[PDB]
Amino acid sequence: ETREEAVRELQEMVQAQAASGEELAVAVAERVQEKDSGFFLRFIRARKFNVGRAYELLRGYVNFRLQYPELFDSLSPEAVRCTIEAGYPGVLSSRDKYGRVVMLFNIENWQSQEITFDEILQAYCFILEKLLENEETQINGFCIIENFKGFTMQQAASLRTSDLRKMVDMLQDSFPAWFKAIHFIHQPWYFTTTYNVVKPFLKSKLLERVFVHGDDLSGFYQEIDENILPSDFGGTLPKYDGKAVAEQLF
Ligand SMILES: CC1=C(/C=C/C(C)=C\C=C/C(C)=C/C=O)C(C)(C)CCC1
Repeated sequence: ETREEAVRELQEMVQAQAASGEELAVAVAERVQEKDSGFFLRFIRARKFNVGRAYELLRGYVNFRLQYPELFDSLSPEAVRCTIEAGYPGVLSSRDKYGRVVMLFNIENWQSQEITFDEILQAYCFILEKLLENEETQINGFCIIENFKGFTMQQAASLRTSDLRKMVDMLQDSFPAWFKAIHFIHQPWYFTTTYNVVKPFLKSKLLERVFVHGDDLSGFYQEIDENILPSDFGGTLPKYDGKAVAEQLF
């Protein structure tokens, strides 16, 4: 069958490229040796069975793990569960009109000293790994809704550029085939500085996927159905509770 052959070919390419000794190629081979066929199919299907292109995606996925080992080295599924239970980030039970998974983040009362930026990116990665087991999601991908209504100057001033860059690379290196859009709502005037800091690190393809809505959600609701969003993201569903998602994943 085509799938098993495609997976085999990808594996062969991984080995062939590693044989050159090129640093990244060698790391890919080492980092995927425990993976099942399902893992390789995510990349293959995301690139319409084009093996070389699937391999290019795989390189970025591994590169992210090489550059940010602190996110992966001592990952504890139990600790990640607690982060998710606390609502960071969230996940909608329904897909949007594009058939995408919708992820959520509400910065209001986020306290970086209780739940770190890194801990939240670990939760993103943990969730995405699970979600990407699903074959429709492997094609449709996901989006992110950021409610910045409660973004304080204190939070703004404390955001580390290195952390913002880590998030950029998560979307641009680890998950570019699947990250489709990010929608910022209710952001304050000083969001402009924060955006300006990240801008130089964004490829043009990624910039095209960033939307900033302020207080006018008319266009936002054309994209994400109001009737599938929690009340704290402008929707008609109950206030987002991380416990439900947590129980579904674990
Ligand atoms: C503008 C913009 C970004 C900004 C993200 C910021 C501003 C905050 C992220 C969330 C935080 C604060 C999470 C805390 O745990 C990205 C997504 C990096 C890249 C695309 C453009």
